[PDB]
Amino acid sequence: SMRKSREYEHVRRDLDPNEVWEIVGELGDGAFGKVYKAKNKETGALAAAKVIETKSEEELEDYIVEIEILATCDHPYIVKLLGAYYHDGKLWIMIEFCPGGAVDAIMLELDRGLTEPQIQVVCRQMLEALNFLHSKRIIHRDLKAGNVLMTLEGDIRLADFGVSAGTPYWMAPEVVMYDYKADIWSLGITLIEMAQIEPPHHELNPMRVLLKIAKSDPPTLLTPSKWSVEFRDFLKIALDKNPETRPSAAQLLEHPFVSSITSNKALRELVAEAKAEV
Ligand SMILES: CN1CCN(C(=O)c2cccc(NC(=O)Nc3ccc(N(C)c4ccnc(Nc5ccc(CS(C)(=O)=O)cc5)n4)cc3)c2)CC1
Ligand SMILES: [Cl-]
Ligand SMILES: [Cl-]
Ligand SMILES: [Cl-]
Ligand SMILES: [Cl-]
Repeated sequence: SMRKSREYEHVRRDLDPNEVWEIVGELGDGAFGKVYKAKNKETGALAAAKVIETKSEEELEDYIVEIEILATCDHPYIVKLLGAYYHDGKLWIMIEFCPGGAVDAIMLELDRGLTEPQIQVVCRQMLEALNFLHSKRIIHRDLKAGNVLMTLEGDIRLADFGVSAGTPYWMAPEVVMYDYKADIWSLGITLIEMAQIEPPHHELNPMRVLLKIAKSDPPTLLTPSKWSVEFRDFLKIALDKNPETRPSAAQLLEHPFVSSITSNKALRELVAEAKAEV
């Protein structure tokens, strides 16, 4: 019969990752597996290792397609794939360690939302990340505060996949009832999440969230007077229920809320603060 290649440039087989990487801690433990912190035995370089016991060869294949997609995302605000291993029934995904951790974990630690200037840098950097992915025909499909990882320098790295610190709060109304516009809606939801710690409809019975997205007007900030006219306008247009009229990432990058954002300082200070509290 016609057959598929199992040779991929970014997946190495029959090599024990544990000969190359030392596990020095745990960063997360999701439904798909643990994420470890790892240190390279030869160089001391740091990585996140996401480790999955893949059941089916179909599953393995789906994941590897995603790894190979990530391998082509060379952008300064997207996590950097080192590479992957498949060993002993375990798929290891190695990413360049972002030591600041995830924005929502930072919010929960400090028990507060981001200032608007912090939200401005994250929004700006996310849109650049998105504009890049969409132009390579990549839909992210997984945007939320839990996917925004932080470096010490104060830049984001957008994670292809992440876990909140799974009710689908960020789902686009078109998907509720595959196109780049759905990522824009989820960005909008993510910004409210960063403004208010929790995304809209956090209080509801999770069984009602999708219903509520479908029937409701788009969500708005809870205390509008706390936020600039720019920010409220950005949300208004990003959170358009009609994907046709919803603006692209390219169009959003020219919105006054982010068009002038050139410095990461606001965010750099947030990571510094969260570093002292731990
Ligand atoms: C829909 N399905 C579900 C099943 N599915 C997959 O499973 C899947 C399939 C193929 C590819 C991938 N890609 C990845 O797995 N990428 C990846 C992305 C990010 C990281 N992490 C977590 C990284 C990366 C870098 N740095 C950190 N720093 C860090 C430091 C400290 C703290 C702690 S704190 C301070 O408390 O927040 C946390 C983090 N974490 C690891 C791996 C996933 C595919 C789609
Ligand atoms: Cl590697
Ligand atoms: Cl409802
Ligand atoms: Cl405006
Ligand atoms: Cl688009």
